[PDB]
This record gives sequence, structure tokens and C-alpha cells, in this order.
Amino acid sequence: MTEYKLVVVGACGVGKSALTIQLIQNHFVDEYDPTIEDSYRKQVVIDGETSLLDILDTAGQEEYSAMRDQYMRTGEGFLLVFAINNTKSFEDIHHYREQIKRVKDSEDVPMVLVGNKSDLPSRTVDTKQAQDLARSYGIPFIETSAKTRQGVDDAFYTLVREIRKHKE
Amino acid sequence: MTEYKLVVVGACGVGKSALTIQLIQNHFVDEYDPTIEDSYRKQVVIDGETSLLDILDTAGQEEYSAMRDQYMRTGEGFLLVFAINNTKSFEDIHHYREQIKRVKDSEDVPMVLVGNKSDLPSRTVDTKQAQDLARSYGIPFIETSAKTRQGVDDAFYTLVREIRKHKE
Ligand SMILES: Nc1nc2c(ncn2[C@@H]2O[C@H](COP(=O)(O)OP(=O)(O)O)[C@@H](O)[C@H]2O)c(=O)[nH]1
Ligand SMILES: Nc1nc2c(ncn2[C@@H]2O[C@H](COP(=O)(O)OP(=O)(O)O)[C@@H](O)[C@H]2O)c(=O)[nH]1
Ligand SMILES: *SCCCC(=O)NC1CCN(C(=O)COc2ccc(Cl)cc2Cl)CC1
Ligand SMILES: *SCCCC(=O)NC1CCN(C(=O)COc2ccc(Cl)cc2Cl)CC1
Ligand SMILES: [Ca+2]
Ligand SMILES: [Ca+2]
Ligand SMILES: [Ca+2]
Ligand SMILES: [Ca+2]
Repeated sequence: MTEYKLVVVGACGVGKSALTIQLIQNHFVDEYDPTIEDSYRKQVVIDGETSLLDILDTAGQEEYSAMRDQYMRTGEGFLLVFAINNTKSFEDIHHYREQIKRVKDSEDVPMVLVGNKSDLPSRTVDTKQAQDLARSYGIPFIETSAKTRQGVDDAFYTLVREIRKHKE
Repeated sequence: MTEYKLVVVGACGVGKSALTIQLIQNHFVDEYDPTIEDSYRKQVVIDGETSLLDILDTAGQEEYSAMRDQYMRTGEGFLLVFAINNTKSFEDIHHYREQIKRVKDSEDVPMVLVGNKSDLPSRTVDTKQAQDLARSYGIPFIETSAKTRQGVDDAFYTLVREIRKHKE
């Protein structure tokens, strides 16, 4: 069976760990140590086909990192997470995408844009702005809430779909 | 001296001809026949260096065209023109960029986004939308008016600068 390496990226505090732990362990973590950077395994069936996912939840500092570059080289798809109430996190998505392009020397890398914290009653990033960003990049967009679990499986499943398409 | 093939693209009526004729002949045309497709020569000096420009003002139909693909293959830089009072023209920029990517096998070819008819207050496309689009594409954005000549030289000169960079 196919095995894929997924990487969850995004600004500090946007919900990378919360999304990943919801997927893997089916609970919401409200105080997950911000420096824990680890990989989690999950076997999934998506569109009738099984895949083993190795999901790296990233947690480095704002600095150039050779190790991060290695994670980018090994990663096959990237979840680009921002929080819908944090404009900086949305602006910085661009920079994170450029990092991936630099390391992988490619603009066709599998990626999905994820607007997390959709359960919140206020937002500073409008949905249309996010949809237009994703359209400009040629990638899917999905809104999630790690807190209510809304869209969590679909975000990761969509990324797998993007990886499969690329590998074909 | 170096010679570059430039291509001016954009939806019907956005001001491709008016922009091109302002650059070449220094006057504003009101009713230029919409099917005239032609190339114009212009020697320019940009940042102290001279270049010979061969500028194609496009005027085909909405259809796949083998001849258009040949113009894209030989084109070295593209002006992506929309009109700020024509939302369709702005939406369709994306499609026109994808056509160039198709033909050029996804090359990162020089392009500049041009928001024309900037003198008009009947705007339907927000400047911030256009800035963000250009940012996502990694290209400059220039506001122009072929009517007042605002930005006209600078749009074409910026495209030349992008070509010179690409060829380095
Ligand atoms: N309301 C809301 N809060 C969330 C959501 N996801 C994460 N959080 C909160 O944001 C904080 C940071 O989440 P975390 O996953 O640790 O961020 P990371 O630095 O991106 O890994 C968490 O403690 C939660 O308080 C969500 O979908 N909704
Ligand atoms: N007000 C204004 N009108 C313009 C501008 N550029 C073009 N036009 C007018 O828009 C119409 C279409 O221009 P044209 O250059 O023929 O468009 P093309 O089909 O893209 O070649 C004509 O009536 C032009 O005079 C501009 O910057 N401002
Ligand atoms: S939470 C405490 C502060 C630390 C912080 O701000 N870290 C940031 C998080 C975002 N970041 C990225 O580089 C995101 O993009 C990444 C990360 C990891 C990989 Cl493998 C690929 C990309 Cl594109 C910088 C540090
Ligand atoms: S006023 C014109 C009447 C008909 C019309 O709607 N023609 C459109 C204009 C836009 N178009 C494109 O394909 C634009 O993109 C182009 C054109 C030419 C080249 Cl070489 C490259 C690109 Cl990306 C369809 C026809
Ligand atoms: Ca974390
Ligand atoms: Ca794509
Ligand atoms: Ca014309
Ligand atoms: Ca660029």
C-alpha cells in the first residue's frame, strides 16, 4: 500500500497540533506544548483506497533551519494552516509556500490551504480572500475547526488526494 | 543591443491597443478597431541600457488557437492587462496566465499585472485584490491609464526589467 509523508505548517498558535491530534487521537488539545515537533501515524481509507499517513506536526523557531529544509525535502504534501482571526498568519502563508518552493525546487508541490478556528464568532480574514488566495496558487481551500472537529478529516483527506494526483 | 518580444494580453476592451499606441505614438485612441492584431517596434532606454522591443498587441477570439500558442512560445514577457471597471477581465487574468503556463511548460516567464483605466471612478475591482493577486503570482503590479498616460511607460519598462532579470 501507498505511504505518504504529510507536513502540517503554519504560524505559531494557529492550530497545527490541535488539528493533528484531532485527526489521530479524536480529542481537542487546549494546552499542547508549543515546542513538541513530532510525527504521528494513521492508516486511512480515502475514496476507497487505503494509505498509510506519516504526519509531521512542525514546531520550530523563526529562523533558517537546515533540518526544516530536510523535512521539506522528505514531505510529499503540506497543509498550509492559518487562523481566521490572525491576519499575520494568513499573510505569512505566502512565505511558507515560498520556502517549500525553494527547497523542493517546484511550484507543483501538493498543498492545501486550511483556515482554522472557523467556530470563532469573529474573523479578520474573509473567506473570499482565502478562496482567492488558494485559486491563485491552484490549490484547494478548506475551513476547519479543530475545536469542534468540523472539516478536520476532509482537510487531511484533501491533501492526500492532492498527493495522489501529483504521483500519477 | 538586446531585442525582446513582448506580448500585451487581456480581455476585450481593457485598453491593450490604447496602452500600446500611447507607448509607441504618444496619443490616446478612442475607437481602435478591436480585431487589429499587430506588432510594433520601439527602441527604449531603461535604467541606462537600451533595448529594442517588438510588442505584439493581441486581438483574437475566445477560442483555442494554434497561432496564439506560437505567439506565447516566442513571447519573452507578457503584460497582463485588466480594466478596473470590468470584473470579468480581472477574473480572467488567471486563465490567461494559465494559458501561458501551459504553452511554456510552466516556465516562470516574465509578467506584469496591469490595472488599466485607473482614471475612471467606476471601479469594480479593488486595488488590494489586484495587489494580492500579483503578490501570489510573484510579479509586479502597475496601475495605468492609457487616457492620461499615467503609468504607461512604467508598465512596459517594468516588464523589460523582469525580462532582463529572467535572462540573467
Ligand atoms: N477556538 C478554537 N481554538 C483553537 C482551534 N484550534 C486551536 N485552537 C486554540 O489555539 C491554541 C493553539 O493551538 P495549537 O494547535 O497548540 O497551535 P500550534 O502552535 O499551531 O500547534 C490552542 O491552545 C487552542 O487554544 C480551533 O479550531 N478553534
Ligand atoms: N477612460 C479610459 N478609457 C480607456 C483607457 N484605455 C482604453 N480606454 C478605452 O477603452 C476602449 C477599449 O480600448 P482598446 O485599447 O481598444 O481595448 P483592447 O480591446 O484591449 O485593445 C476604448 O474606448 C478606449 O479609448 C483608459 O486608461 N482610460
Ligand atoms: S509558537 C512559538 C514561536 C515559534 C514560531 O513562530 N515558529 C514559526 C512557525 C512557522 N514557521 C514556518 O517556517 C512555517 O513553514 C514551514 C514549517 C516547517 C516546514 Cl517543514 C515547512 C514550512 Cl513551509 C517558522 C517558525
Ligand atoms: S475586443 C476583442 C474581442 C474578442 C475577445 O474576447 N478576445 C479574447 C481576448 C483575451 N483572450 C486571451 O486568450 C488572452 O490571453 C492571451 C492572448 C494572447 C496571447 Cl499570445 C497570450 C495570452 Cl495569455 C481570448 C480572446
Ligand atoms: Ca504545536
Ligand atoms: Ca494545483
Ligand atoms: Ca485592440
Ligand atoms: Ca517573479
